Amino acid sequence: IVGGYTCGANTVPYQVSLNSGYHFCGGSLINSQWVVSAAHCYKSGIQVRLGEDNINVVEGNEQFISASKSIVHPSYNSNTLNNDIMLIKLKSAASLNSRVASISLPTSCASAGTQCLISGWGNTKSSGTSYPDVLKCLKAPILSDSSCKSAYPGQITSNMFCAGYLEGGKDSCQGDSGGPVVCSGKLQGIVSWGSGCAQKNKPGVYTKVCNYVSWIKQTIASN
Ligand SMILES: NCc1cccc(-n2cccc2)c1
Ligand SMILES: [Ca+2]
Repeated sequence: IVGGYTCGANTVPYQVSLNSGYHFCGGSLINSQWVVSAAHCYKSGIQVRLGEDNINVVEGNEQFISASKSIVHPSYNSNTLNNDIMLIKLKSAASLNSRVASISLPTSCASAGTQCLISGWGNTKSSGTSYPDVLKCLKAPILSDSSCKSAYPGQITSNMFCAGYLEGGKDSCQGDSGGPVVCSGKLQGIVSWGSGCAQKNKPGVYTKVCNYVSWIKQTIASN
């Protein structure tokens, strides 16, 4: 997250870190057994880390649970990033508490202008590279479809939305992918892509989670 703030330990209790020897992507806990992330984050051998603040130090609220399976969306295209969503099942259920909690799925799609909280452990600089160890947060609005399309001609599908600031300065970034965009207490987005970070006229692009609720629920119901 570029241009954000330190969230505070365990203030974003549905945020998980995906670890394969190291943090590589975020995710969102949606019930005790399942995490939502980005399909472009798929790999084998994922360990889900819950209850994290400083991802380099054991601080006492973590739960580390290996994935028993990953399910990438049936229509994910890694060239266009259309349908950039996957589900990850935990080998055992998380212990839910005030610091490890699931985020409800939306009932309807959020509108442009709605305020959202975007979070992750990604790079904090537009130019060059500095990772944070503690979780970062950014409040940002959803942008109109028309401005998202004008920002990225030929590349915004009906499964994507933009959020952030056309002026630049404040955006998600590398290492935040797969993490949450929460608006009015529901998961509306997944950190997906953009062109650099925090550049003028290049806001972040997010998977539109409200399009996937019926796939999510029916996949969980049979896996
Ligand atoms: N600024 C949005 C965004 C989201 C997620 C990743 C990236 N990114 C990856 C490499 C460089 C930037 C950007
Ligand atoms: Ca930790």
